[PDB]
Amino acid sequence: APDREKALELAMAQIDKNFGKGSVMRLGEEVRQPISVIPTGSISLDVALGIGGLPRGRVIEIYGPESSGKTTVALHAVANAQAAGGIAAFIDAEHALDPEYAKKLGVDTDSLLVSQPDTGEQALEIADMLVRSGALDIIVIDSVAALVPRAEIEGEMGDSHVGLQARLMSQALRKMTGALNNSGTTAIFINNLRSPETTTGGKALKFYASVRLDVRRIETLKDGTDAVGNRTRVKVVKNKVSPPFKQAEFDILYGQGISREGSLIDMGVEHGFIRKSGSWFTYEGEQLGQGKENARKFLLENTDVANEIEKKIKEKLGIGAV
Repeated sequence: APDREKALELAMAQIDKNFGKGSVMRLGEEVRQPISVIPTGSISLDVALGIGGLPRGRVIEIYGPESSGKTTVALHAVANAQAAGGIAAFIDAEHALDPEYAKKLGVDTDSLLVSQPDTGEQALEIADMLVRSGALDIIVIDSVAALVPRAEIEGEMGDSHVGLQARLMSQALRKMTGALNNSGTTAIFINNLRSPETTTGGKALKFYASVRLDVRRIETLKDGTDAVGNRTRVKVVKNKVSPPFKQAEFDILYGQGISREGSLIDMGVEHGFIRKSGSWFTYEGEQLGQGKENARKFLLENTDVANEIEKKIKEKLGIGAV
């Protein structure tokens, strides 16, 4: 009577229906559920997600050490959502945001909503109120660690030494998520790994997020013998709308955001559109230059190339079909 694949597909189906799509899936699976997404500003990270970017109406945690690029991604995500005529809101509690860099990544600052809360409670509550207005495409909370409870921001004591901040974020996500789904607003929580969890309240975030990114800094782009930028690496540790555990890498130059040409050169190579013999890069017989940089330059300048590549690369994988 037993046919494992028959008995298995049935199980899996019941599981997905009991808890949602993505409750369980084969890793080698190829999701054909083109959810609505927000381009991460990183082609590789957009493929790594399996859907083309951050899914909408979802909680997204972007954790990592300081300076790893978490914010840059976040900002790009906002820019892209704005271009699709979406409205964005930034719950600030670090007071770090630089709007100039913001615009450079293509963000329309003047039209951005910014709030700088008085307490963790407030910050989340202000965020929730905005969310259920269903007018937001995306909303970014700058620091999860900064959502310190009002009982601690105040002179409160060495007595009620509780786990307060943690449940402060648990009850907050418990009610915000639902709204977020109706609203279709993507919530990106920026988590700075520097309290006993990923930054105190990221203990629930681990369970409430449909997607979790592990941003990390891995290299320092040099070109010759000097500073040009840093290569970041992201790992999709959690993905409830596509097979998780995928990885992506991209360059972010000083004062610049995620380098397009960089991505192009990277993804072109592995995908054999751009042949990279040792040192020297070449595209369709054309001389790109030796050293990832000269290639980035070459591309940055010969915009007609690098556009056919983007094309070629965009085709092979897929950008908008269904």
